Amino acid sequence: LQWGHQEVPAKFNFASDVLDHWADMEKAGKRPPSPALWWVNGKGKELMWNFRELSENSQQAANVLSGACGLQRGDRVAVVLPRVPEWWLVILGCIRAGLIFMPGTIQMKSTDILYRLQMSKAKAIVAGDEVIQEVDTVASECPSLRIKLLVSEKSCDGWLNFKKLLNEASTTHHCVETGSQEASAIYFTSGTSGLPKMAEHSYSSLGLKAKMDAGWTGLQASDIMWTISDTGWILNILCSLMEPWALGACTFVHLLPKFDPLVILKTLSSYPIKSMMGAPIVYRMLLQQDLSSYKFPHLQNCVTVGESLLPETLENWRAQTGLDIRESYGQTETGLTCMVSKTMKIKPGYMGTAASCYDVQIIDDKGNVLPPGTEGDIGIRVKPIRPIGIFSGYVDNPDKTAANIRGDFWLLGDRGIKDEDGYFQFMGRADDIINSSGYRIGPSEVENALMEHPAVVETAVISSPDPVRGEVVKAFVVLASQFLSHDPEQLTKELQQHVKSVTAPYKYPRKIEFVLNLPKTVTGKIQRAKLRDKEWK
Amino acid sequence: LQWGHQEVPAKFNFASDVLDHWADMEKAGKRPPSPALWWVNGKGKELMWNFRELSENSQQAANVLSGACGLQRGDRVAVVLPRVPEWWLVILGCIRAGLIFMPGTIQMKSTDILYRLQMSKAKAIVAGDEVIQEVDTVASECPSLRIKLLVSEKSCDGWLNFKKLLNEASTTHHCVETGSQEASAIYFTSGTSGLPKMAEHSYSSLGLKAKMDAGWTGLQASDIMWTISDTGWILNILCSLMEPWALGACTFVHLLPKFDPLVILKTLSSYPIKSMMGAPIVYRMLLQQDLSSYKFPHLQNCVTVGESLLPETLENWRAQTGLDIRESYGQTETGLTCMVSKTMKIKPGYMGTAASCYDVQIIDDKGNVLPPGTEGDIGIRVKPIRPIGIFSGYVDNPDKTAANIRGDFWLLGDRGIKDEDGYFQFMGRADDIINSSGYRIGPSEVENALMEHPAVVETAVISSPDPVRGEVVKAFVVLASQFLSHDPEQLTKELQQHVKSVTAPYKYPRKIEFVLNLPKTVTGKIQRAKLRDKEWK
Amino acid sequence: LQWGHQEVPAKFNFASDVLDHWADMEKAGKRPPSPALWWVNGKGKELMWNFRELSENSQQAANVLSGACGLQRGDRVAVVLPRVPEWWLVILGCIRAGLIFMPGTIQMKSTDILYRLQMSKAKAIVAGDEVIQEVDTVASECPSLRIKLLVSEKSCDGWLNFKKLLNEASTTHHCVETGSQEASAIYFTSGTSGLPKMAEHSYSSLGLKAKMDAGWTGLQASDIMWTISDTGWILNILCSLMEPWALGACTFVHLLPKFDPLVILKTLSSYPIKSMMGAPIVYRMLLQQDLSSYKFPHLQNCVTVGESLLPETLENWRAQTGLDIRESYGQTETGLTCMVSKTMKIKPGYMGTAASCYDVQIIDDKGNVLPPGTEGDIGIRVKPIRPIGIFSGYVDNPDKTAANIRGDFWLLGDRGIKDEDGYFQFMGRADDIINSSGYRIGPSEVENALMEHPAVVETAVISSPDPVRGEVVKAFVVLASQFLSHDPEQLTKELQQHVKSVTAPYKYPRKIEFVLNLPKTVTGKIQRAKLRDKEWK
Ligand SMILES: [Cl-]
Ligand SMILES: [Cl-]
Ligand SMILES: [Cl-]
Ligand SMILES: [Cl-]
Ligand SMILES: [Cl-]
Ligand SMILES: [Cl-]
Ligand SMILES: [Cl-]
Ligand SMILES: [Cl-]
Ligand SMILES: [Cl-]
Ligand SMILES: [Cl-]
Ligand SMILES: [Cl-]
Ligand SMILES: [Cl-]
Ligand SMILES: [Mg+2]
Ligand SMILES: [Mg+2]
Ligand SMILES: [Mg+2]
Repeated sequence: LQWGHQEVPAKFNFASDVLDHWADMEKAGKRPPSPALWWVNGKGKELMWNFRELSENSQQAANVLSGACGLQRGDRVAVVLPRVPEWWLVILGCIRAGLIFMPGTIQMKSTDILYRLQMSKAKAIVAGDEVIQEVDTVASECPSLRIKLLVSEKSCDGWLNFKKLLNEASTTHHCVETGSQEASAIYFTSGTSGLPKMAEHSYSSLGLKAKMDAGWTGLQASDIMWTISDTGWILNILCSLMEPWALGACTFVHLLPKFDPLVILKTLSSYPIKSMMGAPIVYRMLLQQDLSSYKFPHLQNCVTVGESLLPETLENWRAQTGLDIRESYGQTETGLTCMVSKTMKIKPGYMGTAASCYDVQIIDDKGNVLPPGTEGDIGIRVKPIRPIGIFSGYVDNPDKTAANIRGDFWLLGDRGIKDEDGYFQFMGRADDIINSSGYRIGPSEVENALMEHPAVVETAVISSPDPVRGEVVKAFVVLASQFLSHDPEQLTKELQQHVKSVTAPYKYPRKIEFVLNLPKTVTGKIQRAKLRDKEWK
Repeated sequence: LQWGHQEVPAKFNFASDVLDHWADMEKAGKRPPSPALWWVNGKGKELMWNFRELSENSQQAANVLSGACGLQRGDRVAVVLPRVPEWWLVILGCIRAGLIFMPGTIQMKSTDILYRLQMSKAKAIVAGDEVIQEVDTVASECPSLRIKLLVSEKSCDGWLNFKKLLNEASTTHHCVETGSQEASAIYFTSGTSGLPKMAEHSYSSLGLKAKMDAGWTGLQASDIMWTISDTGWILNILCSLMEPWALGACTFVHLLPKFDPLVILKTLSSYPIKSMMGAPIVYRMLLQQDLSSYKFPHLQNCVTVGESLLPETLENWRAQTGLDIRESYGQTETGLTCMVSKTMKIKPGYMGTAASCYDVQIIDDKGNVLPPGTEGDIGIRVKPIRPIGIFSGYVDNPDKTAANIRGDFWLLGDRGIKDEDGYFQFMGRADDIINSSGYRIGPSEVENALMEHPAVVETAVISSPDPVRGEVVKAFVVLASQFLSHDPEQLTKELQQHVKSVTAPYKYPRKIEFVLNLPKTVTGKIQRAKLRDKEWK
Repeated sequence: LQWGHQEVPAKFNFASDVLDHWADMEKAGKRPPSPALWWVNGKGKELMWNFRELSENSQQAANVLSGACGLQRGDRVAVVLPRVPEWWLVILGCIRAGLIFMPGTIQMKSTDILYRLQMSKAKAIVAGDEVIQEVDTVASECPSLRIKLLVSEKSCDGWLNFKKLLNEASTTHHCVETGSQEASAIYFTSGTSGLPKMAEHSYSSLGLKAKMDAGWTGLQASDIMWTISDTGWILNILCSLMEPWALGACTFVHLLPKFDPLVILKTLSSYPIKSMMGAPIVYRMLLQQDLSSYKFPHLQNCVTVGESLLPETLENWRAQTGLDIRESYGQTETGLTCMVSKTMKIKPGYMGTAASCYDVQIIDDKGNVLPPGTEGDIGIRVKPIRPIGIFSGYVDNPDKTAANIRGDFWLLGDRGIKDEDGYFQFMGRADDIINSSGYRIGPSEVENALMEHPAVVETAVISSPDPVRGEVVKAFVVLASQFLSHDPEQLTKELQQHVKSVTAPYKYPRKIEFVLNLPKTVTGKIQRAKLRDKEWK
């Protein structure tokens, strides 16, 4: 592999190279104790760590994982937690202990969990009260799974008490001398067909890339950033963790147990958050609140990712707050790929210019660069030199990795147009992936869930336009002859509840259309593009 | 004149006959919007026109020239611009408006400009920031000069703002019904003695000739060609403009502000350029770069003109890239005269066979055809029928035109040998013209510059062999007795700087030899041939 | 793996980094054309390459391999050639083309070859007339084997003509940008039990290690070295190739078709060889010749490896020639491990001090360092940092690699004592490996060969002391009851011929003892140590 070769130091570790620099600055008296992590639950509990405390407590976390739990360098650890401090501590702990962290959403059902534990052959899971039961439904079928660590006020037979072990642990752990290319994280990522793939990131593709992008958000050393994210998304590691800590800035975490926009607004108004990051829906939701009542003159930087930002949202936000929203763009495999930086003119409807050292282009069917103003596929040049930030590949599936390289370019799977200044406009997914709010949904995940129901003999799942949410999961369902006599509204509701019971509810089909047939290729494949084309005007 | 008579239609215009065919194909839906002009500055700005846009924008250009500027059919327009899109637009505009365009290099000094404006009696000049000051030094002495159009981000008192007028102009202009033999361009061309002559080309000698040669380069309709040229050279009109547009292909333009070979290499590697054209120096420079690092597997056709291609350059290029270089040959008066086409065997050291409908021969002192393997003068048969592509003659100087006809043959002024297959080998200039890289230098231009200095009482300028550049300008200088005590290296440097200050720097004498005398004919002419003979071994 | 981590540049390639430096020095005029390879056949043919010619001709070799043969980066190439220039060219060619070369001896029989081709899944073999027939006996059973390249004056159906393709090939090849840790060579190496393992070396463990040791032999830039070696031994790559070429010195190769000591002596006397390297047997053989008749006052450096140098050989050599022999020590996995350098006092019976950056120690059963004067196992410290020069591991067998690490130390498998100055004395093999002259013999290889014969129902192969050769292969053979009536001298001769017919003849048992039984552990293993102990007094 020319792919494995990069322009990187032999060794890199975000914890020892970045976080412990700040800890050492404090200890040496060269910087005052500076807030690193500020967590609130919105019910009167708050916690704050400075960089020395964060380093000490994450060293304890690494001692729990490597010492009490006996996990060894290279072991894979599923992490499925709400927005609690232990998420940040445990990730840092894995980084310190040379363990591969694998974040997932607390929305996951038992089948989602079993798929991931079996595929990854995880040695450990760190979970909270939200998924303990779902984990225990399937853990017996996971022969590799040896450690269950629970983050909770409760104890549970079979699970180790993370919070108790952390307090018992030493605040000294010797950071593993991890290699730049060594596996650090696995993120499961949905595909255009089939079930989620394991996208492997290295110590450098996450942490060195973040160190190089540090400040892209407008954030500075003495500021506070609030990234609003599910802890399972790669957004959480890149923006909630690595962006602020590369700068020695504070990251702000609200438990946000119900995603309540009035709570978000009161939080912005009551805490001195200078920068925020959330998906476009966050800003859309906030705009439906009374912004006149909860001012936030301390807020300066508003960034977004995950779905295209409507010029209308941008307009309304500027009108109600006086602030810009600066769009960014990326995927799990590539991290931050394009963005509008704090010094760039904003062009409504465009998501900015190439990030970092990426050579991002619009390319043709042959993999050749197209001129400005021509629609094609968005790619990043990865040959002959793979830039810092691109993932290591799909785990156990180098053919899938190679499949997505066209000529010298990694394909994002998005259509786009580049203007005369190099700014990109998103022109839609080039494949069958569905983007519902932040979430990336593979149609086979949803089709499979539906097919389990006895009513469904065939189904195609596509994206569908929505006025409030933008894009939703829609299912075309062919019924067993027996269910033709059933009330469609009743059966739709039943099918939706079924999908929500069996897989993470964010994937459920908000729209179901019953049909007698679905269009087929001569190989018998459903023509989703054809259905999507009709569906979107 | 039997000379004026040709086998041509009564009317021809490249813009209406060729360019607007492609524009109309797009508009009619018979061809998809196809790239015509793709310009980059190498700092992140790119612009592309399709054939409809190119036609619209050049119609605007013609409206600026004929409408806002009041220029009338037959008016002569000096064009002195860098490699910016407005060069292509303005030339097309002149073609549309039946205006005689007269390109020159941005390397020109005020004296060069005044000579050309006064000789031509130009009504207009189109210039950029590179020469505005030089133009303004002398414009008051040019009574015919009425319009100064500046292509710039700046405005300047006395100059019309081309870019602003173009945007204000209509995209509809009715193309002048120009005659086949009507003057379209004047190119100033250096002579063996004296100062540059005005070589007049017609609508047909440029555009119909190009239409007939279309594809000689190997270029096809859906390809991109990069011709690397000074915009003042006739090479730019024939290969950067007319060759690709006769085919409906895209022409690629890089500003290339510094002629940086690493920039050329990165450009070849990063853009899907299928054909390239440059003088041999371009390929020589590229060969000194790391071609292993910047591959260009999309490149298929490499053509050259302007200086003889060393078999060594040909060899090295094939070794490092796997590609041939196909040589071509021509002069300002004749356009493309010989070449190696894409289907011809390459014979190293030969420049191919007669182009187009040219009867190219080696001829004797009487104007008779010589057998293969005999050195003589290269000529094109122009009587009794002057072939399409030969210029109309030297403006105001029909005696100079006639002087260069020997029997039935136009003399190229080069020596050559023709082989058994009709392939020509260049055997050197037959006169005192100096060829330094692409540039054709008349010795009187350089001698005159030198004589202006008080040290120089006599001088002869000849070509001299050079290992790196091939051929250079050398001056023999007889000193005023007063300067005999001066340090020669100091005075050489001073004389070189003087020549560079007074005339386009490409002509400067890279070598100066101080001598006490120069050999004279009985008419008192310096014997340059004698000096050149000694100089070249 | 902390093992994979090293203090090395990301990229290394001996050909581009070392050899092409010397080639470029010549081309740039900064060094005169300097001999690189001087080959003689001892019948009046000689050939010499300078560094430019060596680079050109090896670039041709790389073009044969990658171009004509279509071999791709990472493909494995068996090389089985006599001492001809094409060995050096082909190895360099593989290095340039990022191909894994796998040298073996021309003494190999068809079964030896099939084992290696099947184990390695080689895509190609480069062979000469010595093994073509043996290769063709088994090549059909090697589904991965696609290319057979023959180095010969003859052509053979099925084999490509290497010498013809090389001459047809371009002298320009763009060196692959190989990684420091990327596989460069596989050497098959015998084990204490079972059949030979694949020892993988990297671009850096061979070439960067050699660059760092360059000159250990006493060799300088303007000298000639003669390494006397089978081309299959790692000695050939480290000392015949990399040591002289790291220095810009000449390597001298004599075909030496019969290993004739009078030929070696006449060669030393007739050519200005300043340094020589051979196994102790070379010097022993030379000492039986008339050194008074063939003086070599130009010879300055005599080095040895492969078997312990008797103080008697050292003494006799000094007495007859006035020269020292400087001992070195290493194995396939470790390269040059200890040696007596040109500035070190020679202590008869000791093999010098740790090479390069190796921390070489005598260690106990726990892996702890022992004091001077205590016998233990020779080890190299490989944790936490594996030094440059240690191989990458056994291919497909990381458990075998790990098996030989005791604590933080790679085990050489030799016993030794270290003196107060750090000099090591060899105290014998710690396992069942047999060292006969240069050759390392695994007993299972020989036992297996013998067991194929119907007379042999059981056998143990051990080392045995020999006055002339030092150590020989001895077989204990238990006979089938049917062969008890056979003449032992006849049957011994027959068994020896059998072993020589089926496997490389260097392994054959020079001594056979017929016995009625062999001592067994409670697991039923033959106690070879017990037999060897009795055998050696
Ligand atoms: Cl909105
Ligand atoms: Cl406001
Ligand atoms: Cl997701
Ligand atoms: Cl590139
Ligand atoms: Cl050259
Ligand atoms: Cl090539
Ligand atoms: Cl005729
Ligand atoms: Cl010119
Ligand atoms: Cl001896
Ligand atoms: Cl002696
Ligand atoms: Cl140590
Ligand atoms: Cl061996
Ligand atoms: Mg069903
Ligand atoms: Mg003068
Ligand atoms: Mg037997």
